Amino acid sequence: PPKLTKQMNAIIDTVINYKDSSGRQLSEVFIQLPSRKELPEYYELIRKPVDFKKIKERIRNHKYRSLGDLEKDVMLLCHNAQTFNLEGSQIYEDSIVLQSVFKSARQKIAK
Ligand SMILES: O=c1nc2n(c3cccc(Cl)c13)-c1cc(C3CCNCC3)ccc1C21CCCCC1
Ligand SMILES: [Zn+2]
Repeated sequence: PPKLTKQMNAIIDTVINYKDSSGRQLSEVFIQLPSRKELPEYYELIRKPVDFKKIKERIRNHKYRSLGDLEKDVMLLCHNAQTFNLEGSQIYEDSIVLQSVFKSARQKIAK
């Protein structure tokens, strides 16, 4: 794979694998969106749905021109989680932590 592809895969794999001090993998709920037929209410509220599987697809298929474009999709995923899920819920808080994990992984891997 090209250098940018390896860097993006390392960044997103770091985010997906991140665990809190209890050993819980925070990305678990964000890997795969519920289907439109099972939870249409999600798609009525969230204009541009995205999950980590879709971000991995966009890295795999060379859709992100820059790390800024990848960051935009990660921040969109976290924005969608905060929009749909209750403030203070574990999912909402986890999405805030993952925004920080992404920024840290990006700085470490891309230098
Ligand atoms: O914003 C999200 N809220 C949610 N999800 C998400 C999945 C991927 C990305 C995002 Cl950004 C989300 C999400 C994902 C699931 C999966 C669907 C596939 N089978 C395993 C479970 C179930 C439920 C959800 C919520 C959280 C709980 C309330 C319903 C919606
Ligand atoms: Zn390729």
